[PDB]
Amino acid sequence: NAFCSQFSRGVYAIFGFYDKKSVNTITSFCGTLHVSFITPSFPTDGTHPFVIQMRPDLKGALLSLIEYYQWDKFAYLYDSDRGLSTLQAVLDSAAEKKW
Amino acid sequence: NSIQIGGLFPRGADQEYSAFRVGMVQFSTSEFRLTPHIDNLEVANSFAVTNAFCSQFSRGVYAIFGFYDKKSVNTITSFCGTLHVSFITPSFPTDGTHPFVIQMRPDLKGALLSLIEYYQWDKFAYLYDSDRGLSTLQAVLDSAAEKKWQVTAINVGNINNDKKDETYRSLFQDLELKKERRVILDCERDKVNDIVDQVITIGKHVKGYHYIIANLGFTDGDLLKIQFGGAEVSGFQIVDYDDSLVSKFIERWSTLEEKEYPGAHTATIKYTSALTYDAVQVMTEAFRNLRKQRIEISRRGNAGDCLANPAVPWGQGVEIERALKQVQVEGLSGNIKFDQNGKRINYTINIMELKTNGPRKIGYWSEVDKMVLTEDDTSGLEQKTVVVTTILESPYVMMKKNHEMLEGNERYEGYCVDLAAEIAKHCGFKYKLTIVGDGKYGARD
Amino acid sequence: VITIGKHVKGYHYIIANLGFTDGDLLKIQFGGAEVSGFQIVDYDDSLVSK
Ligand SMILES: *[C@@H]1O[C@H](CO)[C@@H](O)[C@H](O)[C@H]1NC(C)=O
Repeated sequence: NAFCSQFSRGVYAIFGFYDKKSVNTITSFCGTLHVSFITPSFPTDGTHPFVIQMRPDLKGALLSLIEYYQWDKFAYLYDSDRGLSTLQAVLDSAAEKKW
Repeated sequence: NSIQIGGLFPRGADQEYSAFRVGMVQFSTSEFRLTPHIDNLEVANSFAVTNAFCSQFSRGVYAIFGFYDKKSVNTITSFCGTLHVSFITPSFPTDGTHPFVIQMRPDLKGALLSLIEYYQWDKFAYLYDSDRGLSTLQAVLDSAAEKKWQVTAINVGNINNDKKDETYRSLFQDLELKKERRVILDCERDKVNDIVDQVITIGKHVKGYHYIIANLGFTDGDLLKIQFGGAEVSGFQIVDYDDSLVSKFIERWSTLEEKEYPGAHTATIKYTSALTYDAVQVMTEAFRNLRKQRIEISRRGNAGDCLANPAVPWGQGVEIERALKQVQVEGLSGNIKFDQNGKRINYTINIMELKTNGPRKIGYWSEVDKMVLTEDDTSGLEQKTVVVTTILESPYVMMKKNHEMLEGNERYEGYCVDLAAEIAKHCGFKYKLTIVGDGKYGARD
Repeated sequence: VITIGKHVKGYHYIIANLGFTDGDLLKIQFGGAEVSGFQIVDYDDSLVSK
């Protein structure tokens, strides 16, 4: 509702936050209707046009710090709210590097 | 009476569209009829699903039949929960308690876990795809901590089409370095057929390997090529062809016309199309029951657009969802009974195995009676227990001091007892020691 | 050979004809079994390559 009401107003760009539930709604609407979306939320997995992510990635920083401390056995506690893309990185790297 | 409903079908759902039309003709009654109003869309696009829902809300529908995906499950359950329109689907079950949504697919996570403790696995691999949600992966990872497993989970879904053969072969070589003999496949029918073909080419269907295909359709895929290889394959199925109600349907299904009904002239049906056929029965049974208790659901007032501020419910929709959940019939899947949330309860899943003759049946799974084997196997008569006779003389055969506590071969000790153990090892048999009854070595009267 | 699983490591095959690469050879290539053979036509030769 709030996307289409501001689209009727004739706005140039939209600044907002999204969750894991509404990430698919934003990237589909802005891709079709060709409006830019600037967000400080978590980056989307894959590539989507017309979306500007302001938050840097973190998957490279974890795999460096774990390797620096030289860990082989640990426990990973996660919350599902930002997606499961971080868990999929540390499960695929675990099989390659024997964790 | 004519009841007007809606339909949302994906691009290329040819067999499910055919089983929808066959279910219309057979479950038609002279008392009332159903109007389909079928639309076609891209299921992954949330924009296209939003236009399709608000269009059929403008015409005015009593219920909506459709499919969804992971990328659009949240669009469906939010619209149906707010605007009070019921939704019947054969897709994957949602996580939580969403109102106004009827799931026609049985759950799988309880059956998959119980099969693993039956084969008694401690270490295995798990290949998954991200399309149906990660609910099955989160089930086995949480259960691995409390019951002491070692699970290797690899994402196989995002492989590009052009570079398939390099990526699958690099994958199994990494599993070979870990000496992973046990693999679980959680993929759809097209993705399983691609992995199975890459298994054979590099030579991984030989004796010593085991595979579990974690979907409700076991025999829907190609199965002849791994049949003669030598590796055991287990799986699950909800459709029983030996049942008379299913076998009557297959006889009508094979004799249909290809040019009118595409995909009809086959010997088998998919589990997706079977639940599409059953859903027409559930929708017809509800409005037949709803007219029988004299409840009027006529809505002469116009709906308007879906984007109404404030959004208003219509109280006849509360009556309809209670009628849909209170439906108990018999179908191709089996007994169809619903709980309060709308998920199927009181169902059976058939555990199957692949043999050189073909797929067989070794039991079933139910939520009250966890795993029940089917006693159709007689074995053990091939092995012989050789009867060894002896006499009690020291130090050849002697009774141990705790002979009351022990039983059988453990009771005796001596020279001949150790000699009997050595000969059975070199010859390769099993034995049972018996004292001679007469107590004499041997003579002839 | 492939269907019953006899192209794995530990097996050897000799194809006794003058045409080795004329038949289909990609399917036993990645398996693991050694295959030997004979050929009289040399594609590296300039007269053949012309
Ligand atoms: C399911 O319930 C019905 C009665 O409501 C019963 O006849 C049937 O046997 C039940 N299913 C199983 C597998 O016991």
